[PDB]
Amino acid sequence: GSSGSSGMAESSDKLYRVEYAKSGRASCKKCSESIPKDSLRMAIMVQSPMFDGKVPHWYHFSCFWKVGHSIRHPDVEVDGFSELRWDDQQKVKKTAEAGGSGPSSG
Ligand SMILES: [Zn+2]
Repeated sequence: GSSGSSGMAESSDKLYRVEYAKSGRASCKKCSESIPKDSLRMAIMVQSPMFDGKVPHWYHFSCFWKVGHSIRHPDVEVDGFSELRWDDQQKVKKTAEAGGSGPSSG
C-alpha cells in the first residue's frame, strides 16, 4: 500500500523508452523472466484490461523485437535513445532495421 508522490512533468509522451535497467525487479512479458540489473531493456505503453489503463511493459533487448515491434527512427520515436551513448545508439539502430533478433533455427 505505497503512498506515492505526484509531481512528474513530461514533454514527450513517447510510447517506447529504452534505458539501462536500474534493478532486477522489472519483469518481462515475453520470456516471463526477471530482467537483470544494468541491462539494456525497452518499454512499451499498452492498455491493460484489468488495470483499465496504460502500464509500462518492459521487454528484453531481444524480447522487444520478438513480439514484433519494429521501429524506423528509434532516435525520436523511442525515448532514452538520445540519452544512451554513441555505441548503444548505433547498436539499437542496426537492430531496429533488422526487425528481429533472428529465429534462424537449425
Ligand atoms: Zn524477456
